Amino acid sequence: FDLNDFLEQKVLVRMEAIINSMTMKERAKPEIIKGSRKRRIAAGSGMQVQDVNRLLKQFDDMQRMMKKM
RNA sequence: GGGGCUGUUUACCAGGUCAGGUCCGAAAGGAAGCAGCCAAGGCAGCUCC
Repeated sequence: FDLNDFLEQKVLVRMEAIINSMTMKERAKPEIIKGSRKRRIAAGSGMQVQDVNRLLKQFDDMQRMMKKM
């Protein structure tokens, strides 16, 4: 379960935008997304870093709930 | 080394375009710009000077 999937699933538009600012690698293997990338991603989807963090936080919880069935 | 070809590779770090998103504006409209793609660079093979 990667960011490509979590994407399938008005505030959800802002979520898309954030994922649409990543690279194929960043989605497939999110854990490689540290400071520098976050910055690029935020500024890229007209967002702020915390919004990216929030998202990533969400995907995590979301993935977590997956690694439990 | 330079030209051409082909394969591969490259988040952001003054190329271009820029979906999505953002910014400014009452609006009409402007602005910056990630991914992508194009280009460009890297690692190589062929080839020409």
